[PDB]
Amino acid sequence: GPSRVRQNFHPDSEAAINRQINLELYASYVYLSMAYYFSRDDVALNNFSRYFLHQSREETEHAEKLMRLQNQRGGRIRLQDIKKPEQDDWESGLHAMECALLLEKNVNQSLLELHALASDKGDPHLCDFLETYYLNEQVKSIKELGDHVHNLVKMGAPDAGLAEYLFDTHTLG
Amino acid sequence: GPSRVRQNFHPDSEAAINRQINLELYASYVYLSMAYYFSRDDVALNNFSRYFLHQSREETEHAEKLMRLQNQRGGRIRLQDIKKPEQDDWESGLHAMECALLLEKNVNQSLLELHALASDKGDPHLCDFLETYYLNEQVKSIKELGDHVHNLVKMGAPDAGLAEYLFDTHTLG
Amino acid sequence: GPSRVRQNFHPDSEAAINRQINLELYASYVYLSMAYYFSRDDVALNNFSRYFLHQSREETEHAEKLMRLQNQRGGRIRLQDIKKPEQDDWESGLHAMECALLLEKNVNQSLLELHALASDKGDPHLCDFLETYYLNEQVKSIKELGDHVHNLVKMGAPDAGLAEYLFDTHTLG
Amino acid sequence: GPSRVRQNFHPDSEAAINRQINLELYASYVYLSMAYYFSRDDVALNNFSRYFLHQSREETEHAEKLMRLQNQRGGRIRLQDIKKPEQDDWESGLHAMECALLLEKNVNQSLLELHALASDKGDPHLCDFLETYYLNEQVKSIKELGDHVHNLVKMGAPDAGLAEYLFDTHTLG
Amino acid sequence: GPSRVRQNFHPDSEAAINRQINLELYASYVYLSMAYYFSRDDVALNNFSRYFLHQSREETEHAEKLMRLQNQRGGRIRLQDIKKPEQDDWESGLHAMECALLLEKNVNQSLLELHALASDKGDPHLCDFLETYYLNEQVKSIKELGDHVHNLVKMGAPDAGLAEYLFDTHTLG
Amino acid sequence: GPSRVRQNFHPDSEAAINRQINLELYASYVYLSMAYYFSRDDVALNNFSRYFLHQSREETEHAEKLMRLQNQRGGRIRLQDIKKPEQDDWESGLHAMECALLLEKNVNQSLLELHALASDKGDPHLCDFLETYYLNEQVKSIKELGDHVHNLVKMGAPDAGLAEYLFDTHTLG
Ligand SMILES: [Cl-]
Ligand SMILES: [Cl-]
Ligand SMILES: [Cl-]
Ligand SMILES: [Cl-]
Ligand SMILES: [Cl-]
Ligand SMILES: [Cl-]
Ligand SMILES: [Cl-]
Ligand SMILES: [Cl-]
Ligand SMILES: [Cl-]
Ligand SMILES: [Cl-]
Ligand SMILES: [Cl-]
Ligand SMILES: [Cl-]
Ligand SMILES: [Cl-]
Ligand SMILES: [Cl-]
Ligand SMILES: [Cl-]
Ligand SMILES: [Cl-]
Ligand SMILES: [Cl-]
Ligand SMILES: [Cl-]
Ligand SMILES: [Cl-]
Ligand SMILES: [Cl-]
Ligand SMILES: [Cl-]
Ligand SMILES: [Cl-]
Ligand SMILES: [Cl-]
Ligand SMILES: [Cl-]
Ligand SMILES: [Cl-]
Ligand SMILES: [Cl-]
Ligand SMILES: [Cl-]
Ligand SMILES: [Cl-]
Ligand SMILES: [Cl-]
Ligand SMILES: [Cl-]
Ligand SMILES: [Cl-]
Ligand SMILES: [Fe+2]
Ligand SMILES: [Fe+2]
Ligand SMILES: [Fe+2]
Ligand SMILES: [Fe+2]
Ligand SMILES: [Fe+2]
Ligand SMILES: [Fe+2]
Ligand SMILES: [Fe+2]
Ligand SMILES: [Fe+2]
Ligand SMILES: [Fe+2]
Ligand SMILES: [Fe+2]
Ligand SMILES: [Fe+2]
Ligand SMILES: [Fe+2]
Ligand SMILES: [Fe+2]
Ligand SMILES: [Fe+2]
Ligand SMILES: [Fe+2]
Ligand SMILES: [Fe+2]
Ligand SMILES: [Fe+2]
Ligand SMILES: [Fe+2]
Ligand SMILES: [Fe+2]
Ligand SMILES: [Fe+2]
Ligand SMILES: [Fe+2]
Ligand SMILES: [Fe+2]
Ligand SMILES: [Fe+2]
Ligand SMILES: [Fe+2]
Ligand SMILES: [Fe+2]
Ligand SMILES: [Fe+2]
Ligand SMILES: [Fe+2]
Ligand SMILES: [Fe+2]
Ligand SMILES: [Fe+2]
Ligand SMILES: [Fe+2]
Ligand SMILES: [Fe+2]
Ligand SMILES: [Fe+2]
Ligand SMILES: [Fe+2]
Ligand SMILES: [Fe+2]
Ligand SMILES: [Fe+2]
Ligand SMILES: [Fe+2]
Ligand SMILES: [Fe+2]
Ligand SMILES: [Fe+2]
Ligand SMILES: [Fe+2]
Ligand SMILES: [Fe+2]
Ligand SMILES: [Fe+2]
Ligand SMILES: [Fe+2]
Ligand SMILES: [Fe+2]
Ligand SMILES: [Fe+2]
Ligand SMILES: [Mg+2]
Ligand SMILES: [Mg+2]
Ligand SMILES: [Mg+2]
Ligand SMILES: [Mg+2]
Ligand SMILES: [Mg+2]
Ligand SMILES: [Mg+2]
Repeated sequence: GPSRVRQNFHPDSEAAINRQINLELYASYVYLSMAYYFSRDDVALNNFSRYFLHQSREETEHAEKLMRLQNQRGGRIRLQDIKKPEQDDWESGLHAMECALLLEKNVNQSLLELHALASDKGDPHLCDFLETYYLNEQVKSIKELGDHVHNLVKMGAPDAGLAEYLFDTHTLG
Repeated sequence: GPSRVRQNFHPDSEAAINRQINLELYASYVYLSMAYYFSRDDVALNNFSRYFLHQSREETEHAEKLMRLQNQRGGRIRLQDIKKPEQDDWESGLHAMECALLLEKNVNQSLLELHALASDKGDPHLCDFLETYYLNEQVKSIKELGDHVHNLVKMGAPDAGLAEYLFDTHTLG
Repeated sequence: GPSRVRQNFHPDSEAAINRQINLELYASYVYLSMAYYFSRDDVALNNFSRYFLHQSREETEHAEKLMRLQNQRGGRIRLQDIKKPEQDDWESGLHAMECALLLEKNVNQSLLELHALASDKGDPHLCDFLETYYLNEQVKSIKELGDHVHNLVKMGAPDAGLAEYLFDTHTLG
Repeated sequence: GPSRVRQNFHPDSEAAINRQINLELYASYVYLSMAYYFSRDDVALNNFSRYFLHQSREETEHAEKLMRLQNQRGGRIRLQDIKKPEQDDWESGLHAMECALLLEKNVNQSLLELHALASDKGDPHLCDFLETYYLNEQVKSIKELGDHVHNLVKMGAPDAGLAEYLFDTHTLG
Repeated sequence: GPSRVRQNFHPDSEAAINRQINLELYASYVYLSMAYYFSRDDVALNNFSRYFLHQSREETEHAEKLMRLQNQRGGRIRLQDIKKPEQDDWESGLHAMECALLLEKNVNQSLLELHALASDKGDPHLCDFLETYYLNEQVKSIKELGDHVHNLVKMGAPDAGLAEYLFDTHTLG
Repeated sequence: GPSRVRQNFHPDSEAAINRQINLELYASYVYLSMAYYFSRDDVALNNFSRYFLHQSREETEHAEKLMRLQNQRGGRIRLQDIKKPEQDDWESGLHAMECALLLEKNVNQSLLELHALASDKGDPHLCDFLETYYLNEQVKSIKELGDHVHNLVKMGAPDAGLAEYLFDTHTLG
């Protein structure tokens, strides 16, 4: 108290990073839920399942990088409960993709708020960290999900019998 | 309703598997907390950190295998909040190992209760699943942690200045 | 309207990116003009030609990266006419290098203005994009052209009979 | 004045080659526009995008070969503005293919007019150049685009939800 | 006067970069002093020596990158005397590590001040340069030294006879 | 006091070695200054820059070997400030080479004085060390610089426009 490493690291930034860690862990859990929805016997879209599982693992990596940042800067990780996702039944491939797009935009907004706080506190290391490892990746993820939503809508998902199947086998395959 | 795949799968077993999924996810989170405790600048035992991180990832795999089992048998995954661990500050290498041993025994007791329920419901597939993938692994984990606790105690942890350092560098290295 | 991907992306930034796309395409065209000046039978400096052709292709890549950014962020590309360069006859190796240096400084000033707008609009993704892919590259290009102008001046270009020839064969070779 | 290389090269041919250079650069720009239309989040047909990008680059190569011809024969390149394409929004995969077919026929007509001028001026080198590098390539391009238009029409583009998607993934993939 | 390359480069930034060059050269010299302290016959901790020598060489690289930046931006390097370190006798492995941690924090503070000046002068190229090559590296160095100080303190350095020896042979080996 | 290793090592020799360490570090700094003079945008002789940078690194190695000798013999390194070089602007390739030749002769004279002291104190180990690692290397360096000065003078440096450029590209390339 303080850490022998701590420098130019505001307590508000430390707290905001703890909040972001929880949100990335929550996102990981939402994608985990989606992954195992798509491997139900009455859904059986294995490539949607693999897509969401990969996204889940990426979110865990994002959480871990923030935990490492907390330690690097001499802050103290404070974990909270990881809330369950809003649904177990994700209804359709299109619905899951739409929910994932909304989740990614919400996480993006949180990251932009974190960056604005880091700017306000004159913490260029934290600003650079978010820019280098988070902001670019979030924009790419949002774009990819937007693309997938568009194709599924155009193809006639969820009601058109062939749309999610063909998307599963071509795009996600 | 029911699943076209469901057979000899009691609703109580389905619910018990959902409870076990939550407990494995909780264990994953406890070990994640421990991993990042050991990479604090004022702890700095990197091999303890890597040990706990590996345990965290194993618990996620255990959770996922149960989720796959739920789908295979035609049950429906129902996720709940993942409670935060009991501590962020795990005090010492020995304390963390002792807490991990207790956690593993508690998870073991839950698995034995699950096996007893599966037996009572005449579900040999579920009994076999727990025996093949869980019970053996739990006994090995408990034994390993017992071994680590013993050596740390004998070496004079946590107060002896060299004990956790030497254990970090030899056994966990 | 708006794009399902669009977030924190101001219309002024979208318009400024369209202006920058046109300027990079214009730069590509200036360097293309220079490349084919140096392969005239009455100029015949093949390494100057290859140097400018490479610069032309780089500018097209810079334009394309901005077009991709526009799509990633949910803006809409709006192309305009690519104005012809100021000259077809670039007079000499030194003159071409001096014109290229001026062009690069002018494009740099535009990029700095874009960055200032992105800052004003609180768009750290766009700020990071320009910093990562544009600002560094522009400074290196300006420095390289400054170096080439200096050596050509010192060597006695354009009037000294051996200067552009020797520069063509050593530095650009 | 004249070039020490110039021989049997009529001023009208020199001017016509400059006009053709501009038209090939214009075609390159139309295909560039189309490429980035197909990577919009609300179009998201990546293989259409890659197809048009490849066509764009080919047109630049066609422009460059004419610029090299101008220099080889001792003419002087005179560049003009590259007009923006007729649209930024290309409406659909089928519409883009139909516009590309029309563009290729228009460029073909220009090349045939160039060949007729070269014939009239008794310039067999220029006639041979167009025959060897242009006329054959144009016929193949027109045929390919005709084939793609036919399949898209037959499949029910643009309104049939699966047609452009399936064409993107099979033919252009 | 000014450099033909200079653009958006304030004289205060140029002077601040010259000051930072001197500080990095000074840090290189402090670590050089420490390296050869640890190879004294009455200290003889070869891995501490190699650790500090490596840090010395890194600081020279940091100085050189700033010198290159000065030239890239058209500023003029102005070198000053490199002051001798505060000690020749660094007392112990722990003391050296503590002095190195303080040095790194002091250099970090200078870099943050440089970044704040670059921000104030609207120099995003210089801001990006410090973020990309300096700020991240400084945080990692401070964290590593904090970790080493902690382990040496816990192990009972400097008075405990085995602590620096065991640290030399395990962590730095 | 004395070192358990010290034998036949006079205090005057120990002090003279400390003086020589400072002079080699000073030479390293002069060559560093020269290296970055040659990469200025208004000098831009990259091979002169690389030549001087290599010489700088060699001088650091010479300093380090003396520091190791001090430790080997049980003397104590005492560092002093490294004075800045006499110039930041080195005027021309020829001027830099002439200044480097003078520096090398001055360092040589210091080494000969050190050898004479070692002889006077009956220290054949120190005499052998200077002969084996220093005297030969100094003579070769002086000869190389003499050769470079001669060619630059003969070629008409610094005023002849092609001389330093051609020397940069042939001899130093
Ligand atoms: Cl702080
Ligand atoms: Cl909570
Ligand atoms: Cl800041
Ligand atoms: Cl898609
Ligand atoms: Cl849509
Ligand atoms: Cl059943
Ligand atoms: Cl709960
Ligand atoms: Cl049974
Ligand atoms: Cl053990
Ligand atoms: Cl015990
Ligand atoms: Cl040991
Ligand atoms: Cl927006
Ligand atoms: Cl216009
Ligand atoms: Cl911002
Ligand atoms: Cl140059
Ligand atoms: Cl000049
Ligand atoms: Cl003619
Ligand atoms: Cl026009
Ligand atoms: Cl003919
Ligand atoms: Cl086809
Ligand atoms: Cl048809
Ligand atoms: Cl300026
Ligand atoms: Cl001073
Ligand atoms: Cl700025
Ligand atoms: Cl450590
Ligand atoms: Cl401590
Ligand atoms: Cl003695
Ligand atoms: Cl002094
Ligand atoms: Cl002797
Ligand atoms: Cl020579
Ligand atoms: Cl001479
Ligand atoms: Fe992803
Ligand atoms: Fe990843
Ligand atoms: Fe990945
Ligand atoms: Fe994330
Ligand atoms: Fe709840
Ligand atoms: Fe995400
Ligand atoms: Fe930045
Ligand atoms: Fe394990
Ligand atoms: Fe495993
Ligand atoms: Fe394992
Ligand atoms: Fe487990
Ligand atoms: Fe709670
Ligand atoms: Fe476990
Ligand atoms: Fe059994
Ligand atoms: Fe059994
Ligand atoms: Fe370039
Ligand atoms: Fe490139
Ligand atoms: Fe390149
Ligand atoms: Fe550019
Ligand atoms: Fe005009
Ligand atoms: Fe450029
Ligand atoms: Fe920034
Ligand atoms: Fe030559
Ligand atoms: Fe083609
Ligand atoms: Fe081609
Ligand atoms: Fe091709
Ligand atoms: Fe063409
Ligand atoms: Fe127009
Ligand atoms: Fe074409
Ligand atoms: Fe380091
Ligand atoms: Fe390095
Ligand atoms: Fe390194
Ligand atoms: Fe440094
Ligand atoms: Fe002093
Ligand atoms: Fe440092
Ligand atoms: Fe950055
Ligand atoms: Fe050991
Ligand atoms: Fe040398
Ligand atoms: Fe050497
Ligand atoms: Fe060497
Ligand atoms: Fe030397
Ligand atoms: Fe002085
Ligand atoms: Fe020397
Ligand atoms: Fe000898
Ligand atoms: Mg939250
Ligand atoms: Mg429970
Ligand atoms: Mg413009
Ligand atoms: Mg036309
Ligand atoms: Mg200072
Ligand atoms: Mg001296």
